[PDB]
Amino acid sequence: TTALVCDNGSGLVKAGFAGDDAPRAVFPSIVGRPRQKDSYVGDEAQSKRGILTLKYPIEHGIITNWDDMEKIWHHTFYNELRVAPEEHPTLLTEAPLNPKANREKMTQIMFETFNVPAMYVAIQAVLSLYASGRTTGIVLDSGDGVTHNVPIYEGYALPHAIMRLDLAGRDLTDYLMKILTERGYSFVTTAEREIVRDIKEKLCYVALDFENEMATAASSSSLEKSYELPDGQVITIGNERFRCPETLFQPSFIGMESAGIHETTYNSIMKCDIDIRKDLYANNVMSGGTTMYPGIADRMQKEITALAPSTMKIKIIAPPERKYSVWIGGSILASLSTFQQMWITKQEYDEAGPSIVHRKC
Ligand SMILES: Nc1ncnc2c1ncn2[C@@H]1O[C@H](COP(=O)(O)OP(=O)(O)OP(=O)(O)O)[C@@H](O)[C@H]1O
Ligand SMILES: [Ca+2]
Ligand SMILES: [Ca+2]
Repeated sequence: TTALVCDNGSGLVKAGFAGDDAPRAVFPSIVGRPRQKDSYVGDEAQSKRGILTLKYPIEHGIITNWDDMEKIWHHTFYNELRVAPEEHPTLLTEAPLNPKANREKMTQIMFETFNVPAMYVAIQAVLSLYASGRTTGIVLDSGDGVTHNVPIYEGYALPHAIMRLDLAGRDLTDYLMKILTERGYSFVTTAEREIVRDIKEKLCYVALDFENEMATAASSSSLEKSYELPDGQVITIGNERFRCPETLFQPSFIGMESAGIHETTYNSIMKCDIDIRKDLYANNVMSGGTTMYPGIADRMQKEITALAPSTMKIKIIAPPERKYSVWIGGSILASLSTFQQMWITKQEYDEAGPSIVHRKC
């Protein structure tokens, strides 16, 4: 045999076995060292954070710390999945526009450190598209650290048209802390950040129209929701519920001058060959945890419709599984009969070295 699928994100690792419906292990992408054992990984590092210095080896989707990434992978195999990686083909994921040296190092580590019999690296957005049951479309993938638009045709990403936006879930969490503090609460500490992340994931939503929603919130309590803090205090969340994710559509709310996600989607489509643009408009797939806000699909449909030609058929696909669709795509790909010739084998590695990844992946 059974292949392993490891989707390594800025915030969370999603890992499991090809053929499972969902990842067995989902844990924070963190390694902590004493300010016992020599290091801790994942939730244990999080729970023991008070006595550790934490490192986050994936930044904006890119692996930036190889010693700590090795610790994350080792923890995934040995602790979380209870597998010997030398016994399983292993499929890893990577960010769009991942540098060649980076994919080489991933490959080197899998074969030399973990002794895998075979491996493959796939682009996260491409896997998400596969999970949606198609090979052509444009993915908006938004996680904890980065957002990308990735147009894909007949299974392959179109690098010249990929858009990267360094605004994602962590920025939204921080903004929600800020605006709840402005309301008169105080959310400033590291523990309070975790609480506000929960508030964000439970109560936020994307308004179909920002102004209408602000007006409703100003003139009634109909949008207000209660939230109980760990210690039992009950607070009220009002327009913050939709003001937080509104930032995706209007990054200026946090002082970023970037185009919002509807505009980046349009701009990415317009970088592609005119002949495939209708295929992209008709197959906008949302992926990643920061696309989980209720209302986001209807809002994207509205905004893209306003930008596109009047005759254009537009469809937003926002699967309920989209927190884990990258992982699911890896699972179905690794399981597919026609994929089995595509693995990089140990022999292929021994006879080419790490740069085999550019040819095979
Ligand atoms: N229901 C929800 N509503 C809003 N945000 C959510 C929801 N569920 C999870 N998130 C957010 O999604 C992010 C995690 O998503 P994901 O696992 O896709 O990111 P990642 O792969 O770790 O990061 P990246 O793709 O940026 O490298 C977090 O910021 C989390 O708070
Ligand atoms: Ca991700
Ligand atoms: Ca702006």
